[PDB]
Amino acid sequence: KVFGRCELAAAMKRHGLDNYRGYSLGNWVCAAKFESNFNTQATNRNTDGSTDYGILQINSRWWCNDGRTPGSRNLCNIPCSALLSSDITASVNCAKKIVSDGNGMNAWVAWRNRCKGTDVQAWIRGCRL
Repeated sequence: KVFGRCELAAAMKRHGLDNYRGYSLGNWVCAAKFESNFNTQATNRNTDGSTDYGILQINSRWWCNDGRTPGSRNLCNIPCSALLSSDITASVNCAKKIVSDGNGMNAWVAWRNRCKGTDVQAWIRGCRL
């Protein structure tokens, strides 16, 4: 599935991301935008053998198990394939664990590069939330 900006915003709200660990909804939408372009199916292969999965490009070395990643930790306790659903639940559940880990949203490179310090509220303006 490719989410629309406002559709995603509403899903993320319903899943309790608004202000989670001090990050307003706009942060999350912004991250999704630069990470996956709002695509639930996005995958990216890395030099270390790991793959980033789904709308929040969650990495197979630390977070989910794809069975082909050396040094896997599976800290979210999920198969990576569950991160490619049309339903964002799994991804949100894992993301809540990631952000609670100590580096906040610095875990998302695209967030750090492109969202942090900007008017992230732009991402939710025009939406019926």
